[PDB]
This record gives sequence, C-alpha cells and structure tokens, in this order.
Amino acid sequence: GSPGLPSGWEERKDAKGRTYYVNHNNRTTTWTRPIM
Repeated sequence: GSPGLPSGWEERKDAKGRTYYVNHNNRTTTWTRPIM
C-alpha cells in the first residue's frame, strides 16, 4: 500500500499502469494525490 492517503482514500489501477485514487469515504474518484 501507499502511505500518505487520508483515512478513506484508496489507490487503484486501471490495469494499464494508470494509478488513480478512489476515496470510499467521500465516494470520489480522483486522478491526483490527495492532500486531505
């Protein structure tokens, strides 16, 4: 896993290398490193 993501944020991949951040607590799909 990757440290730095807030409580609720999760990182995933689109299988094709692309790493996106999916927050389950806020139901967000973010292509960006979460700052909060």
